[PDB]
Amino acid sequence: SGFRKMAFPSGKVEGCMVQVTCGTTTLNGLWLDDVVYCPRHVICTSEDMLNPNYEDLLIRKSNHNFLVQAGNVQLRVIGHSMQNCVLKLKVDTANPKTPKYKFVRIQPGQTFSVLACYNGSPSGVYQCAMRPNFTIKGSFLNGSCGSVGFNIDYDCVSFCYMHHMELPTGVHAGTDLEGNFYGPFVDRQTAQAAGTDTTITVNVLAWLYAAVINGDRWFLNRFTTTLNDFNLVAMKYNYEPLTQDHVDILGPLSAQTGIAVLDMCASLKELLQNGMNGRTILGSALLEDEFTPFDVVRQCSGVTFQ
Amino acid sequence: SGFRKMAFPSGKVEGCMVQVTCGTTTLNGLWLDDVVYCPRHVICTSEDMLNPNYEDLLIRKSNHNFLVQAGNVQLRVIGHSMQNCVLKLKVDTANPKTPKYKFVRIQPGQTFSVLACYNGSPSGVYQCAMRPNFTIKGSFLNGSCGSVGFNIDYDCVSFCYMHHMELPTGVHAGTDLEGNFYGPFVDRQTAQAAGTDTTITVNVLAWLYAAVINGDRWFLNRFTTTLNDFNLVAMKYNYEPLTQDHVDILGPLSAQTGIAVLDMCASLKELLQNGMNGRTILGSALLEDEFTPFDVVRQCSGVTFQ
Ligand SMILES: *[C@@](O)(c1nc2cc(Cl)ccc2s1)[C@H](C[C@@H]1CCNC1=O)NC(=O)[C@@H]1[C@@H]2[C@H](CN1C(=O)[C@@H](NC(=O)C(F)(F)F)C(C)(C)C)C2(C)C
Ligand SMILES: *[C@@](O)(c1nc2cc(Cl)ccc2s1)[C@H](C[C@@H]1CCNC1=O)NC(=O)[C@@H]1[C@@H]2[C@H](CN1C(=O)[C@@H](NC(=O)C(F)(F)F)C(C)(C)C)C2(C)C
Repeated sequence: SGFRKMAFPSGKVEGCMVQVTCGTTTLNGLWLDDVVYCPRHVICTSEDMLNPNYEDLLIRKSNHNFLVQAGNVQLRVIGHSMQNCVLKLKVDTANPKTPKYKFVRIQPGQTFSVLACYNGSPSGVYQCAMRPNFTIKGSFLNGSCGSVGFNIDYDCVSFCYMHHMELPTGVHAGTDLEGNFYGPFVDRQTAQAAGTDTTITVNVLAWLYAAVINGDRWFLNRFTTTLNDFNLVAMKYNYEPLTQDHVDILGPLSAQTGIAVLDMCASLKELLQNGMNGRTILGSALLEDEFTPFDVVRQCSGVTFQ
Repeated sequence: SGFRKMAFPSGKVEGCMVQVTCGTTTLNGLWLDDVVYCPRHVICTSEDMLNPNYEDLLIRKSNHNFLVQAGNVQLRVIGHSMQNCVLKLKVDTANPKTPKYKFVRIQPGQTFSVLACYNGSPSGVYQCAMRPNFTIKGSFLNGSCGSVGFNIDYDCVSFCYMHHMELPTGVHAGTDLEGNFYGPFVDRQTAQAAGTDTTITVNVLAWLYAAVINGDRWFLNRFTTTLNDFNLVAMKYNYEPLTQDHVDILGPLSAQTGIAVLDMCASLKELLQNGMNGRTILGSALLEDEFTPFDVVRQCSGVTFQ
C-alpha cells in the first residue's frame, strides 16, 4: 500500500549524460551509440539568443569547436548537423552504456521522468506530465538545458523530452528528440506565454481508482452518469473532455475494483460540484492529474524494469 | 524555477540490487563488494512469521541454501551471519559496480530516496521522510522487502534504510543497514501500531523559504516572534519544537532570502492559526514537511552528483 509520485529508475539515462561546450556556452547532451544530441542553442552566446539565426551561427562552426566531455574524458567530434532545434554531434566513440532505446513524441496527458542535469552530471529525478498546453511543471535552473525526459518499458528507454526553456509562471518547454517543440514555442528569448491549461480528466479518474485500491473510499457515491452529462460538467471546471478511448484505457482499473468508469465519473462530478469539504484523498487536498492509468497500474502492481 | 519532490539519481544503487531466495521465499538484497545484505526473514515461510525464532531457523541453514542472483548470474555464497534484523551473505564475487558508500543511521525529520524493487529489479524511485514516529510514508507491495533508501553526497552513497514491513494506515517500517529498526517495531507478524505522528517544523520552514525563492510570497506577514512563543503555538497544532540547532540549519536560506528565521516563524504561526483560506503555496493546499533545508538548497542551487 501507499501511493507516491514515483519516477523511473534513472541509471540507464545517467550513463548517457555528457557536457557539451561551444565557446563559453555549456549545456547537457545525450550520448547514444556514436551520436551526442543537445539543444542547438549551445552555439549561442547570451546576446545571440534575442533573435538567433542558427543556420548562420552553425555554418561558422566546425567539429573541433564542440568540446564534448563524458566525465573526465573528451569525446572527439567527427561530424555535426542540425535537426529542427537539436544538434547531433557524431563522435568517434560509441557509448558502451547505451541502453536499448527509442525516440517517441508523447501526447498531452502522458507522464515521464525527468533527470535534471547540470554540467553533464545528474542532480535528481522527478515525474512530470505533458500538460494540455504543452508545458511541463518542472524544476530547472540555469545550466539544465539538454536534460531529458523518458519512460522505461522493461529494458527499453523511450526518450520523449529535451529541456530548452522556462516560461512565465515558472513552467517549462522543450522538444522531442528530433528537435520539434511541444506546443507553439520557439528557442529564442522573446515574449512567449503558455495557453490556459486544462485538468487531465482521465488521470484524475486513474488516481481516484488508486485511492479506492488503497482503501480511501469516502468519495464514492451511489450514482452513475452518462458520458455526455459528465462532459458538460467537466467542461465548466476546465477539465478536458473524456473520450471513449479514455474510458477504454481505464478498463483495467475498473475491472480490478469493480467500479464502472461512468460510476467513478459520477463520483468525480460530485467532487467538482461540492468540493472535498476539507477532506483529503491519498493525502492530497486537491484532485491530482499527473498519474496516468498506466502509472497507477505500474505502481499498484509492482511492474519492474531490467 | 519550479519546485518538485525530487529523488536522487538511482543508478549507483541500481547496480547493487540482487534477488535472494531461501526455500520458497524471495526478497531483494544489496550487494556491496563481496557481501549481500538482506532482511533476515528471507529464512521464514508465511507461517514462521507469526513468532519466528530467527536464530533457530538460521542454524538449520547452510550457505548453499541461499540462492543469490544478480540479473541472470548466480553468486555463490561462501559464508553467512545475522546482524540484528539483517542477514549478511558473503559471496565469492565482489560487485564491480559497488559505489563509494557508507552506512548511516538517520534522524527523524531527515529525507532520503527509496528505490522500490521486486525480484531484484527496480520499479521506481521516490523521496521519503523518516517521520517523528519512525515510520515512512512509502509505496510498497508484496516482494518489496530489502528495497533500500539512500542519500548521495557527490560520489558517496549513504545507505540509511532497508524495507521490512507495512503497518496499519499504510505506512512503512524498516531498519538501518546494521539491521536495527527505526522505532519500536519488530520483524514479526503481530499487532503493531505507529505512535501519533508530528509535523516536522524545520522542514515546513525550509519549504516556505523555497516558496519565497520561487516568488510565492503572499503569506509573509510584517511581524516577528520569539522562539518560545512560536513553540507554544506550534505545540497546539502538533508541530515538533523548533530548536536553536534548527534555527542554525535554516541560516543559509535565511541569508539568501533576507528573511530572519523568527520572522518566517511569525508567518508560519499565522498560517497555523488562520489557515491558507483556499490559497496554495508551491501548488500545495497543505503545508509540506518532507523537504529538509538541505533539500531546498540542493534543488534551488543545482547540486549534482558524480
Ligand atoms: C538553459 O539551460 C539554457 N541556457 C543557456 C545559456 C546560453 Cl548562453 C545559451 C543557451 C542556453 S540553453 C536554460 C534553462 C532555463 C534557465 C532558467 N530555467 C530554465 O529552465 N534555457 C534558457 O535560458 C532559454 C534559452 C534562451 C532563453 N531561455 C529561457 O528559458 C528564457 N525564457 C524565455 O525567453 C521564454 F520565452 F520562455 F519565456 C528565460 C527568460 C531566460 C527563462 C533560449 C530560449 C534559447
Ligand atoms: C516483504 O516484502 C516481505 N515479504 C515476505 C514474505 C515472506 Cl514469506 C517472508 C518474508 C517476507 S519480508 C513485505 C513487504 C510488505 C507487504 C505489503 N507491503 C509491504 O511493505 N513484508 C512483510 O510482509 C512483513 C514481514 C512479516 C509481516 N510483514 C508485514 O509487513 C505485515 N505487517 C505487520 O504484521 C505489522 F506488524 F507491521 F503491522 C503485513 C500485515 C503482512 C503487512 C514480517 C514483519 C517479518
